[PDB]
Amino acid sequence: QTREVLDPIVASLMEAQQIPGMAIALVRPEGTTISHYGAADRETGTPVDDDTLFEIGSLSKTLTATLASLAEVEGKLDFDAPVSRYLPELEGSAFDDISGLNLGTHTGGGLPLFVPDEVTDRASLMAWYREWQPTEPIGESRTYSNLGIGLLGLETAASLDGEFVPTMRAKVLAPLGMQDTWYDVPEARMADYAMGEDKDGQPTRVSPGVLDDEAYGIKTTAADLAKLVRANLHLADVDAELQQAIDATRQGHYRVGDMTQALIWEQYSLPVAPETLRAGNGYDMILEPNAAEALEPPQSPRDDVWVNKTGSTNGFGGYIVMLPGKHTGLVMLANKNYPNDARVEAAYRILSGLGAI
Repeated sequence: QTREVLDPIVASLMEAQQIPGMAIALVRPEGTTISHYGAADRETGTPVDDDTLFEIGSLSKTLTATLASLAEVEGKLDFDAPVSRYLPELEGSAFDDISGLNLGTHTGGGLPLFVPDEVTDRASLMAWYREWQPTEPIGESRTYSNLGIGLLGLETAASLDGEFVPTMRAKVLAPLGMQDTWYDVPEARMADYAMGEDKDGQPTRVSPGVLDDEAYGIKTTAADLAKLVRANLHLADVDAELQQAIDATRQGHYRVGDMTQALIWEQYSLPVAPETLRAGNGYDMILEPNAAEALEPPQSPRDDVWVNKTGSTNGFGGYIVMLPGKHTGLVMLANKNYPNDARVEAAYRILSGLGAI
């Protein structure tokens, strides 16, 4: 059926990229198909199954974005407001002039990609935010940042008078039915925690770091992710306020060349050539600052677009594509950090093989 298009491509991908295991989820209007390939851990050879848990890296940011969007829908968070309104420990800093919307679109004034070594806890972090000097015109330039979305995670928790992880579980994960989604994987499920493989073939797992939960910390199953995707595609039964929150994550906020930056989500209009997608998910977009044009009346969720997000850790590589107009989406989790190029090619072949493009 569906699985005839998918199995040869995945096989080819895993062989070409030396991927121990993958878990894939295809979301269609007539149902969601889950598929498991290879081993959860190369050394032991344990198969990937329904319960297998994957690091999703920066894919976590879609969750963070969603919870931010819900606090907005509940009228507890204004995206246009200075971030210091909700984190008064940052009054007087650059964040009097930087908004939650900026942070959610990586247009917060040049905020760097990584958390500095100097920063080792909340106090030292807030301190650093207070000290930091913007290096790019706020709301005009895009630099992919963990400090940025990490801070939006903090701002959101503050505006909801709760702690991040429990709030996330209560307001987003539980209602979406995401019962296998963990920030800290419990001892009981450690057997189901896949082992990573880095690009030198060594086994890796993610270490704790500051802002990990907010920026890259989730471990989960392809099915659970498929619930988030199902909701974006209007294929799930979900609270009205939550469904508004999710939809707003897909609002166009900035034009960045061929890419439109939604709230975390990144999208390309259709039809789209793989090269556009390789470039948009490549070096010039991820690791350089890019001019960004504010879409002033925001722009509603589009039905003629390729929406995606990549995510990685040293040992895992995830990718999510959504076609809102075709009510189709794809989740590809792997326990190997393989190139974004390969992710884009695989996702593309798969989706045209099913005539969603």
